[PDB]
Amino acid sequence: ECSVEKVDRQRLLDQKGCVIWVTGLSGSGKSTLACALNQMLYQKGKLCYILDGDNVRHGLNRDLSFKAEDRAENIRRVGEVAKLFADAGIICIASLISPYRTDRDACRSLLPEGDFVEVFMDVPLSVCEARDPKGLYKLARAGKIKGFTGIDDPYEPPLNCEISLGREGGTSPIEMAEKVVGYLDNKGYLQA
Amino acid sequence: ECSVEKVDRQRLLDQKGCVIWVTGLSGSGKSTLACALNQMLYQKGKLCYILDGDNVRHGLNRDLSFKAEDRAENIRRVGEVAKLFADAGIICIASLISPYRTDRDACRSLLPEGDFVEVFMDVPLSVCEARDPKGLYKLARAGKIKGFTGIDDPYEPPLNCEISLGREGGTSPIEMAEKVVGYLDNKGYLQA
Ligand SMILES: Nc1ncnc2c1ncn2[C@@H]1O[C@H](COP(=O)(O)OS(=O)(=O)O)[C@@H](O)[C@H]1O
Ligand SMILES: Nc1ncnc2c1ncn2[C@@H]1O[C@H](COP(=O)(O)OS(=O)(=O)O)[C@@H](O)[C@H]1O
Repeated sequence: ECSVEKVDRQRLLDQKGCVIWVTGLSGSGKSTLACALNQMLYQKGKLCYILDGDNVRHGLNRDLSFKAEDRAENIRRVGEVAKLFADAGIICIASLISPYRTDRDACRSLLPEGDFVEVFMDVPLSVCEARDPKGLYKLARAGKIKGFTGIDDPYEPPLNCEISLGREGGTSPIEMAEKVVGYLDNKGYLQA
Repeated sequence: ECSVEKVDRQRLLDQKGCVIWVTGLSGSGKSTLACALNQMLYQKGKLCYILDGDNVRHGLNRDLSFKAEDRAENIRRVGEVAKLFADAGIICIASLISPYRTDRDACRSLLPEGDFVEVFMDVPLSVCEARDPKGLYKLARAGKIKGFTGIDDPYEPPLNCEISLGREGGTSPIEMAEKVVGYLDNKGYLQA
């Protein structure tokens, strides 16, 4: 143990470290929400870092597939990394499909109460598939991708998340980010 | 890709993200060097974070043993995590025995040239064993620990590290940290 503590890092950054865990089907707007939130927090002088499922999967998790056991390990490792970022005082935004409740719950358990903010992109499959920005649903339908979440692999929504976004429609990435920032501000995470 | 870039995070923190990779036998002073450096950088208003072999091994790497293949994975994952910290703009201090050259070299390869500073605690086994602060060498001699680095498992020193510390003796953790801080300062890593 070193003399420099988490509260020292928070004092330096004037914010509190935490994990914003963004979960949802492909196409539910996780990544655009993460980017909008990051931009908004940056402009307020707060330091964020995004752990994106796809990106981490080309580095730390390059060894993992999409078999259920590998998704569990993917989520577990991201959870541990996010905890480290939080301990460093960073507002860490994890954005992964993260389809299994038990695995997201395990990530929550790694952190002190209040430090893990589960954010659900509450968007139905039909809307996600109509967007299909990356053509993944198209690929899954054409049979190229087996066991695609929402098609032939399960997504289990959060039963008690802190924030639920996107259900209404005609709500923008920026408006949704504003809701998250408002929540963080009220919970006291935006000042030491 | 989000609009907020690494240079934006560096601008916010007034420093450059990097990996300070501290390697050496058990008892060579890695952890006291890491703590002294962290304290010193904190007092200068710079944000550091220490990834310590033992600690990470109770979380992210809780699944790994000390078999050579598991040490390789331990090092590989820490290298990827340290890269993320560097990308976040943090001065990331990795402090692991990290005994194999090929594995440390692989971590170096993950980063742009200049962003990985390999620091060797150049302290002979005999001095490390005389210190034996945690009683590990005692345990290895008594046979409790098989394949202990330096005893019955190999340590391969860096052939071309940026900084080599501790060989003289009567050099303190703080004096050694000062040398590292001087190097970082001169390389420009302590300002945006
Ligand atoms: N079978 C699949 N299901 C979902 N995503 C997949 C699949 N195969 C490849 N991918 C890709 O992997 C990305 C999702 O990765 P993650 O967010 O990390 O998933 S997770 O389920 O393990 O949390 C998708 O954007 C997509 O690009
Ligand atoms: N066989 C071993 N060799 C070295 N360290 C061990 C061994 N077994 C347990 N340990 C513990 O693990 C710590 C070292 O872990 P690491 O720094 O992560 O090692 S590394 O070789 O894989 O990089 C030691 O401080 C010690 O507490």
